[PDB]
Amino acid sequence: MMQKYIVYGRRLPSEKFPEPEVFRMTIYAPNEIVAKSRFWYHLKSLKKIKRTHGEILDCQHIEENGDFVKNFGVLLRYRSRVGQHNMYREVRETTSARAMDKVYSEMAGQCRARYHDIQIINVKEVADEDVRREKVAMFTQKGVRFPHPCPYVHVKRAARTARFQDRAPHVPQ
RNA sequence: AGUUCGGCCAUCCUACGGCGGAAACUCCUUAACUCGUUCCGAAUUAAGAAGAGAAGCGCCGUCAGGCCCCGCCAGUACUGCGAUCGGAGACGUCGUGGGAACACGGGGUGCCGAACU
Repeated sequence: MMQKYIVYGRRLPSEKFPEPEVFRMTIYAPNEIVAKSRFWYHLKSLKKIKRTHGEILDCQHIEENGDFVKNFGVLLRYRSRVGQHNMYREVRETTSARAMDKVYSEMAGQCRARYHDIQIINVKEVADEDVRREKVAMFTQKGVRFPHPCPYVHVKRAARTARFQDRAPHVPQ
């Protein structure tokens, strides 16, 4: 469950730099405290400005719409147990904040990489004609059909309350 | 502009070329006296005033060596505190604080104080 934030920051004005340059970044985080932490994390590494020498001008939460389905491409770098690697991933979602949740869960389940081990380089929306991965592509077509992937779950779920039954229920398909 | 006496002790040092002296400082001339050199008036002591910018000295120059300031190196190397974070270990990572060095690039190259001329 992520949100998306726009954060503004600047180094405190000095005598030889009365009006320092301002920097803007886009952050996905579960709350604004984490958002500011990550902002300072990147500003220290890229611009040599620490939290102690700078100030945050504004952390504004932005809510998307979320009606149709879009294809998102995510470029990231993560550190494993043997160094660092780049990675491109494709996700299908209604919002960019919801796509980040899917990406993070997939990275946790498949690569064993946690939130603070990952750096999101860029997030963009991709057209149906320039999809790179086969799953998203096969779901972008028209008139796509398939049977229910796990109909046993409905029958299993109802047996938890009705412990003893007079016949074995069938699985409709 | 110069000399005597100083403060801080290279932005003031070292090498090599060049410019200058009216006054000043200096180099210079002599060995009766004074004092002097393991031997030597070289040094030093005493007594002078024919010469001189050739040195010392003051100033200028050098894609100069050195010395000094700023940047970059680099939020890198290293590190204080917290973590049932990863790993068989060796070691690494995250959060929260501090933060270099060499190298390289650009520029610079004595002021201050008291007395006399």
